[PDB]
Amino acid sequence: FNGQLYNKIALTCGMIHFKEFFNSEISCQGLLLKLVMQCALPPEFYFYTKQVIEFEETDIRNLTLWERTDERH
DNA sequence: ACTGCTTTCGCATGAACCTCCCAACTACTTTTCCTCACACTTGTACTCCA
Repeated sequence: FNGQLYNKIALTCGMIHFKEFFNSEISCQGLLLKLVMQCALPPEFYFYTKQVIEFEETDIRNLTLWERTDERH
């Protein structure tokens, strides 16, 4: 609950370095094809979101998977 | 004097206790595991007042 699945991933990418050995590349195209069909919206929002993504993004691709072995906070 | 008062004795073989523990199911602890949002600063935003 409430990022307990997420904070362990943050503790997992940090303790064992999934970063800098593997590819921490979240294929966001394979994620939002679901979210179109979850609530049955027209497929323009698949690309309407994409340019909102590609406007506000450091390094256009690759929403970064995060690593944390730093502390428990 | 004499009673009561004893004392051995028996047709032959076959055979014919009790308290505490371990019960049964209740309840009220143990044995260390994981999972984090909380205190003061500080840096960065968009105001300020001289």
